[PDB]
Amino acid sequence: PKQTLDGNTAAAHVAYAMSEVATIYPITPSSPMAEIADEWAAHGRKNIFGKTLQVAEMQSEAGAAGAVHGSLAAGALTTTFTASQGLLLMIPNMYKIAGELLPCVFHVAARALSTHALSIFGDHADVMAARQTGFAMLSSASVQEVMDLALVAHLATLKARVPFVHFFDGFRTSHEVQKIDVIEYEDMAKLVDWDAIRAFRQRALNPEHPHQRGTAQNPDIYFQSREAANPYYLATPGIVAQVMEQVAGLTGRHYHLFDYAGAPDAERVIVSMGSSCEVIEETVNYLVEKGEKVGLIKVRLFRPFSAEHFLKVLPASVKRIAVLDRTKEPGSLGEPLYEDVQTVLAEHGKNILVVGGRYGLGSKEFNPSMVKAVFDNLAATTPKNKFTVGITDDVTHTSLEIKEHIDTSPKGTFRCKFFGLGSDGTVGANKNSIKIIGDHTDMYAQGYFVYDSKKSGGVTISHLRFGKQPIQSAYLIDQADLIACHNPSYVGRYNLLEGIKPGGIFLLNSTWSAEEMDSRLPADMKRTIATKKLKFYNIDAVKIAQEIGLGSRINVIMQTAFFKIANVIPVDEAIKYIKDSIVKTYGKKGDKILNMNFAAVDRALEALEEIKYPASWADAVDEAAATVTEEPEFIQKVLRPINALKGDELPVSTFTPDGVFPVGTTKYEKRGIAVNIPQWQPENCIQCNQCSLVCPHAAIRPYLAKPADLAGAPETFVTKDAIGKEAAGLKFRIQVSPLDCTGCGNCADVCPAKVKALTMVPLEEVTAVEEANYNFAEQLPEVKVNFNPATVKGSQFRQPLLEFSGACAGCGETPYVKLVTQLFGDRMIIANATGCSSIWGGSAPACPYTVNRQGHGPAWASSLFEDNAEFGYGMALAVAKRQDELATAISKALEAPVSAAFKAACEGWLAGKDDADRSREYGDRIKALLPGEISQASGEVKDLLLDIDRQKDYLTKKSIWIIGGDGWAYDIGYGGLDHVLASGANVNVLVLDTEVYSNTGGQSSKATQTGAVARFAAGGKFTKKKDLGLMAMSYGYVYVASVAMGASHSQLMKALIEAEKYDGPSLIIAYAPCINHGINMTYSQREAKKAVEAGYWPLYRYNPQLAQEGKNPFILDYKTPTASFRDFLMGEIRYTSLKEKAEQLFAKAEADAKARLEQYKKLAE
Amino acid sequence: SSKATQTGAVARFAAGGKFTKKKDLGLMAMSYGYVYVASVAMGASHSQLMKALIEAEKYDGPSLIIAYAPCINHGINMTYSQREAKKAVEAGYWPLYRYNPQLAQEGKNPFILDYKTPTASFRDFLMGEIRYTSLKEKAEQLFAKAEADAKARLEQYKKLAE
Ligand SMILES: CC(=O)c1sc(CCOP(=O)(O)OP(=O)(O)O)c(C)[n+]1Cc1cnc(C)nc1N
Ligand code: SF4
Ligand code: SF4
Ligand code: SF4
Ligand code: SF4
Ligand SMILES: [Mg+2]
Repeated sequence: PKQTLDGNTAAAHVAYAMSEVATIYPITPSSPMAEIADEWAAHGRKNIFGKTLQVAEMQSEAGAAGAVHGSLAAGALTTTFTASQGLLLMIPNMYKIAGELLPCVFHVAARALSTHALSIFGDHADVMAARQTGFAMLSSASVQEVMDLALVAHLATLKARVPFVHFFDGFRTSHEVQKIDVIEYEDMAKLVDWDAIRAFRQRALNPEHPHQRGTAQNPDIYFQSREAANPYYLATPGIVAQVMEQVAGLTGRHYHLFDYAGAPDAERVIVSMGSSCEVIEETVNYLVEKGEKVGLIKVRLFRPFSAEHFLKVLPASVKRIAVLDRTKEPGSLGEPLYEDVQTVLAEHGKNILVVGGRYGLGSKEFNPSMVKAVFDNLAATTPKNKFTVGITDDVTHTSLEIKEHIDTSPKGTFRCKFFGLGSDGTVGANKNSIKIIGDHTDMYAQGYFVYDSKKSGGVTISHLRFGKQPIQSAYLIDQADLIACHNPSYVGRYNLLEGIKPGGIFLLNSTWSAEEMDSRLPADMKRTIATKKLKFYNIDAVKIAQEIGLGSRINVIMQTAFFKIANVIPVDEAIKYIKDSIVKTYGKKGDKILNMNFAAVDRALEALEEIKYPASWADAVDEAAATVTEEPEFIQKVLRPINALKGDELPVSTFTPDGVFPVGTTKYEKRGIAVNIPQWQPENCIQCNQCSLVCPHAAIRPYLAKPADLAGAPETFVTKDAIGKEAAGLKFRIQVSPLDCTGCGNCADVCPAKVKALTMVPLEEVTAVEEANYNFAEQLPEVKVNFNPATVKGSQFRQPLLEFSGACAGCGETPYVKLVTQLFGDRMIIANATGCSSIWGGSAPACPYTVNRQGHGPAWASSLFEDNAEFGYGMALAVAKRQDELATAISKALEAPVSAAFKAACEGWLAGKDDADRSREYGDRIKALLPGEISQASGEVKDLLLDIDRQKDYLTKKSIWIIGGDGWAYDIGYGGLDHVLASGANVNVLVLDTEVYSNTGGQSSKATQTGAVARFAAGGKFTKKKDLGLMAMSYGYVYVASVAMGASHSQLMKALIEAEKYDGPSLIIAYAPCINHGINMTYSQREAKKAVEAGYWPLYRYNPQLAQEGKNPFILDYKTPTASFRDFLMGEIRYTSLKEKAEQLFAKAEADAKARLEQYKKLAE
Repeated sequence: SSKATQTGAVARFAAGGKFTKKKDLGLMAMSYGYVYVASVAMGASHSQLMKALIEAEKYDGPSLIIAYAPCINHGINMTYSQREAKKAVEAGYWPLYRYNPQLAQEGKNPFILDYKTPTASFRDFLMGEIRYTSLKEKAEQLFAKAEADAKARLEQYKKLAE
């Protein structure tokens, strides 16, 4: 049958049928494969063995690989899904699985490796790093090929005993939705070699016929024993060929080890692998029809590389070959596939000029215009070798010139682009539209979706194609027949109408009438609309959703408008499929919600109005651009073009060679995505600064100013007298940043005043006013205040050094980290684990960490997911070494002819170099005397002072902070975190516990509580939450504290300050509410208060320093809970979706909270 | 050196002796509550080892057995290898306990301390193995911390048994 799937689902479909066990661990973009396999097991889908697949989630990809090996050695057919850094951790086990000849299939959504920077996007870097493990490697070029070749891999591995890596391009294929022929499980089982499966069972470890495997061998037999597996590899190519013939007879689709396409007398041939083959074949068809003698060799079975099967498909007329590799091996003579082609042709004396290139690293676009550029390079007198395609390399001059733009799309293919907002329903609707057309027409359908790094309010661009011929266009849409914009704010911001065909369709969602079109649309846009004679349609979907009662959901409304004008299918048939899909989507909803979505379809059809524009629009002239502000070179040359969706145009000379970026760049974004912003009521405000404390984006802060500094203030900058003996004679004001606020509503909820001093007002009504207010507050001079930073009110007067990140609205993680920068940000270094905290904390080109007026701020670095603790541990050793080098140079200065005041500060620094305040005090004393002391010296004395001046950046003691998520701390990095805590080094570990893998969509973890439902835990987690804090207490010298900002502000302040001052390891586990819980982010702070008050989350502090003072180290900060336990669980969707078996799990959760509280009461006694 | 190496023991990668104390693997495994944990030493009690092995296999769940294994790297006469394990337990150097999760389901305390009162001298045991005598100024400072930590660990296991 025909279904619309993506590469991930197509792979999991085959993997589920052929496997008994599947040990998995989540990593983008391979995690959808394991997610859908777990759901099928939860609903009881049977494999070819009549059982449900057993899915086991491990602590890391290393643990998964070991489990695969053990499951295979004990007699169970097992598979797994991984990619990129996860595949690297499996490489050691892959050598064993290949060495022991165990049948196995790894499904890999090939993704770039983290080098100078992280990239979750697709290339072959990960697969190439395992090409020497002895695994076979099979490449799929399309979603249909993922379906077919996954079956080829699972069938061949049983026959050959050689394990297979079946890999496909990350995102470009794993997330591309296509209508494909799906193979039925019953048809697969008729092709399985059951004799081979039974033979695999006999090789299993069993006490009734025991054997020994994995021995240790001396030099006398090791070489021979390694060569004893040679026959199995020699026969593997022929086995895959015969298996490919089996699939061919079943499906009719013919695969070979290497496939050829193009002119039979071709002289220029490209050899490639993966999704690029689709783009190349599409281009080859276009060029061959135009008479060019070109061809393409698709590599399916990369390892073992069969010279016989490659030369069999190489036409004898080939004179020049260009090999394209989707990876980069720096310093290597060539990339892997290029070296193989060059080798095999040399071994057979073929006089063929071979040239290699690189393309598509990290999902770089690779379109037919580039393919012709590769072909044109073969036609030059001297073809450029070791080239790149898709970039402008103006440094090393390896890039090929994209001369002209060609359109190789087959005639009759429809092409659409959809500009949407984050989570507004656009992407989901397009997925539904593809399923509609694919299920009800003979047309092939394709969908690809471009997402943003910003988690909320980001831009999404959908690329859809439909045609009567198979869709090989594995690239973004170049010439669109229809363009839809679901957010009027994009009008004038992005080049929406780029490349639209003459006479195409432009669909806009806006409240603007035909007359307002003259004043609202920019001149360049009006010129394109008129010159290209576009059919311009408009619809006020927001007005419709308000009148119907759907709120602001416009997904159904805009989808109806699309089918009405696209003319892809009969309009009447489209309306039926939409309403039929509405029943499938809103059938479980109430009867009132069902008829509302029906009214959306009906009202949308009558509200869609075509805009008849005057022909004079073609002559419209742009308005005079304002005087541009002098921005930094990085902002002007890098950040602006990237945010303008033009980053692909930046040449190589734009970037640093080591992936280093400046700090404090998010303050230049000013996205202004909030629907509502807080308005401050000066008369109700008690000056508590809690609103600045809980803001997940630092968009609201208190400002102090002497009355003289308020001279040129606007009339709306209303202030009040400052409360407190420290701020006597000063003015006070709580000011919000309108363009940086997210509209989450946490600050309005936390305001404890009698009358609410913060009320959510719409942005557009107060945007002009609040902009001038914030611009004035930012230009206020620094104000020296003596408020105690240990209090909540006093701490918020310090400048936040973490601002305007890409975290979601109301995120529960960023308020913790923001507070740390306000206390110790002047002198801290951050080692941040991979995860959400690294995504909003370090996504190029914007950096949310900033500096104060002196230019000092946190230095931020992220290594890998599993090594974050040891990453920061190494930093501590180096910083200690850098302070040791300085202390040696200062001690030599004591014996030098220097000022007596200089010696006093130097001796004072040496005595207190390990104290934060004393080192800053005497360190700043040394800094003040340095410029004059150098001027008064000469000769060797000047050189001794110049060496101290070179190291003055290490006078102030540093504070190492290791920040990471619960998935890092509880699972993959726990072994490393355990080691760093036991060492006793002066490090501070901050665990942002969201109880899930938040970034990758919310998968199960050891931090997940009993009964909680998340991805990889469809039926709920049975085992209880692992107590990380209890294990760290077993050392006795590790400071452990459990905090929750929403529950107690004072308890969080005490634990953080005690943890930082403790000369030893400190562990802070903070509860961070997240959108993956399924709650209203408006009450994120309130949800943390209910969690502690109901006994769900404990608050304690384990102070080893109290043990040295003869006191009890364990202090329970909240002993008696007052709220109901079951009532807190029912307030979050992550527990209500389980409801049945839920009542059995809820009882275990309540009993564990009483036993955990009773366990803490015994330790406190 | 390992995390299992005790305080003051001299081994490769620990020329000056290991400062941090031995990681308590059994204590962390008991935090789950459903993991069977037992600490045994054959030279000390033949009957105690028999009970832990049979209880561990029959337990329908995870079991962790930490067994003291004398080694030539300790620097002892291997003729008294069994005797060295007896002297280790009798001096409070190695604990003998059994944490049975099945006892928790029966309303009883899961932790059973199999050796409550040590009878041998703790400092005297260290001088009988080469891996501790090779440190010999600062060595006497490390032995006092090791002996104080061993007494605090025994008082902790007596509190867990109640
Ligand atoms: C970014 C990326 O590739 C992420 S973020 C993440 C889990 C984050 O969950 P955590 O609880 O630790 O933090 P949180 O997001 O704040 O909830 C994974 C598994 N990955 C994939 C992954 C897998 N394995 C390895 C070695 N590296 C990475 N980056
Ligand atoms: S509404 Fe949310 S983002 Fe806006 S200022 Fe308040 S807390 Fe910050
Ligand atoms: S939370 Fe309310 S009372 Fe407190 S500073 Fe903010 S606006 Fe004023
Ligand atoms: S932790 Fe949750 S709320 Fe915060 S940015 Fe990540 S997904 Fe969004
Ligand atoms: S005594 Fe010998 S065999 Fe036994 S653990 Fe020590 S080195 Fe290994
Ligand atoms: Mg998390």
